[PDB]
Amino acid sequence: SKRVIVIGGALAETAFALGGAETPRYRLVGADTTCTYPDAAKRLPKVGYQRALSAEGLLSLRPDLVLASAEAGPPTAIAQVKGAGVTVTTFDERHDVESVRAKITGVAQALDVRDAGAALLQRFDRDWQAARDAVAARVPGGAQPPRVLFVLNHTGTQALVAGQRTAADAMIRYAGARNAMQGFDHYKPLTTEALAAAAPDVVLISDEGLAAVGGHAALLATPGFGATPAGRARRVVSLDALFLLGFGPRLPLAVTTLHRRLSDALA
Ligand code: HEM
Repeated sequence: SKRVIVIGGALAETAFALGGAETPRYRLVGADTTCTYPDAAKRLPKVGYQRALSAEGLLSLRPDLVLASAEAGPPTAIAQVKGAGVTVTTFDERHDVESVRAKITGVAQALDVRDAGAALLQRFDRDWQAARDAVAARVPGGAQPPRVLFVLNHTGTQALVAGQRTAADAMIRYAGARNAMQGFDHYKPLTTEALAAAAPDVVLISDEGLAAVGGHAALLATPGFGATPAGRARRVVSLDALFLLGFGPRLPLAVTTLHRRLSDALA
């Protein structure tokens, strides 16, 4: 009965896994375009994109409650939605396990399925221990931690690269590798010099980013890749964007999948 909109794919994932989607107290009525999992989230109508929201886009679905990533914005749109008397409950994006725990627990609370939350949390904590043990047992590539560059270019308009304090940086480290980009936070444009300075062994990119530019050959013919080990060896790994970067209940499997795929590419 209370109308809910979720902003941030991980939060929608959590909401659905928890059976919080269609209950007598809370109905999920919309989401942003990062909400692609599970299939029920695909079906929700969309308000826009997490980081380029319009207040009207959100408000046209008449929400009573918004569950929102701390990275949702711009800030004026979030503030306009609160100013419209809508409750907005915000979740941190600290890119660690505590962040996912707070999503599981916080979404359970906001949606009033606390018990399903405790069961998912417990199951998550055990999967996570299994993921960490599997990574600790083998450095991907068999030698030193490989240098991994993350390319962010979801729509193909502008290739960006990941520095520190990003989901990508955290995922790279969790998977037993090192971020080839060092010395700045967040994202900056991909340039020939940024590639040469980073000298990656592997290029990581989302499935969607890779397909937006036309595939592996288009990516590697980008000027500057030829001077990098990853470019000479044509080493490109891709995962679904939400799965890789979302910091949701599938974090353990994402970390293990990224670990496995880095190893395959390096052997
Ligand atoms: C100028 C355009 C865009 C910029 C600059 C951009 C920027 C970003 C950044 C900074 C992140 C977080 C990455 C990290 O922490 O490592 C991200 C995550 C993501 N973005 Fe975008 N983005 C753009 C467009 C899009 C569009 C159009 C979509 C989908 C239609 C998309 C889907 C995603 C997804 C699924 C994630 C990860 C999960 C999430 O954030 O909820 N982005 N984006």
